Amino acid sequence: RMTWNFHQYYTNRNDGLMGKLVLTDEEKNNLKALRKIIRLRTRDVFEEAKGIAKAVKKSALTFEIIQEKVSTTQIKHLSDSEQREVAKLIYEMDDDARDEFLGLTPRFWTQGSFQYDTLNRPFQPGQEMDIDDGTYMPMPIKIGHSLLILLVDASLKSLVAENHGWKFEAKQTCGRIKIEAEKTHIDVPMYAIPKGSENVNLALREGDRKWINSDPKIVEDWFNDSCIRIGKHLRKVCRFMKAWRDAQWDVGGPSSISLMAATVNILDSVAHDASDLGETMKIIAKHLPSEFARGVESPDSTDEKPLFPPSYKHGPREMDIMSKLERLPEILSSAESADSKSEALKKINMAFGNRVTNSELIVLAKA
Ligand SMILES: Nc1nc2c(ncn2[C@@H]2O[C@H](COP(=O)(O)OP(=O)(O)OP(=O)(O)O)C[C@H]2O)c(=O)[nH]1
Ligand SMILES: [Mg+2]
Ligand SMILES: [Mg+2]
Ligand code: NA
Repeated sequence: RMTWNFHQYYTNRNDGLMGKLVLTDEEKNNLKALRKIIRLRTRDVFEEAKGIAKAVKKSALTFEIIQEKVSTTQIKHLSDSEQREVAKLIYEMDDDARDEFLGLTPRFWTQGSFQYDTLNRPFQPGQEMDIDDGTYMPMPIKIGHSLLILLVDASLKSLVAENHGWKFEAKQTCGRIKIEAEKTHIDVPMYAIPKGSENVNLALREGDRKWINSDPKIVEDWFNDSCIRIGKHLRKVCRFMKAWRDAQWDVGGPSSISLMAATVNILDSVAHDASDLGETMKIIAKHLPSEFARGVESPDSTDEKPLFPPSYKHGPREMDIMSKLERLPEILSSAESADSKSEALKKINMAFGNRVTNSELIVLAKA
């Protein structure tokens, strides 16, 4: 009969969960500003390296002179051996390769939650907002993997040198600048593309494969198609599931993309009503454990691994994730049946953290 309704608690843009999660325009503009700085520097580093290559096209300069030239650019912020390597790579280029490099101008495209608007304000101390800004290198389906990575690293490392409180982190799939004071990091995955999703190649930092075909547009188009198909509330509930994950784990938990994929599957196959996103979240929560136990398939069919493994592959971390997923619909049910508004709030905040504090967003209802 009587039940607490949480639709405002979730959706209210003043001080409900959407209000707590969505970045303000100032914050978004700050991120855009950070993105521009990184893009400009990467553009500049490539122009600088191209200037050296241009000089070598004109005259077959000695190795020591090429090295000296490298030392005057932003590449000076790489290690000595890495500078030697860039100089050696420029020295060793054949005419064809050098011409291709002289024709290369990096392009950029943001992928991930800043692009499709699911980027949440961070919650726990230590957690950071993420901007995924890819750099793209148009090439014949002729510039080498090593040189390209060194130049993008030169870019990021040169900014890290100039800015107090910025730090560089090498990842398998990107370079990363972390800005702890701003609770932000920017990831720069690097792609080779033709000068056709099959030809978008993501550079890998280590291993048996230098490249793998992984077009971020596949996920972006899948998600935006899903939003059109299911409704705008898809973005809201994905934000909320990510907020749940940030509240349950300081570090770790299921990936954002696994939560998106499982949520889309559920909302495509189970009736729900966007006029009550509290019920919609309860419905999602009821079905997530089965989605995750069987393994969460990627929306990109070319991915070699699922986004979350099936339960026969579970270790302590996946077991912990299954446990918290199993608890979530119980938390939501108990909040619905709580004795008072204040207890309803206390209970639902055990799912999403103590972010929403306004118990007037919770209203007595019937269901
Ligand atoms: N095909 C594929 N793409 C991935 C995978 N992981 C990340 N990506 C691509 O990178 C994009 C950004 O990934 P994330 O930073 O992990 O997710 P997000 O949507 O930005 O969420 P968050 O706000 O937590 O950063 C999404 C997708 O295009 C994956 O496992 N497979
Ligand atoms: Mg991201
Ligand atoms: Mg990232
Ligand atoms: Na939980």
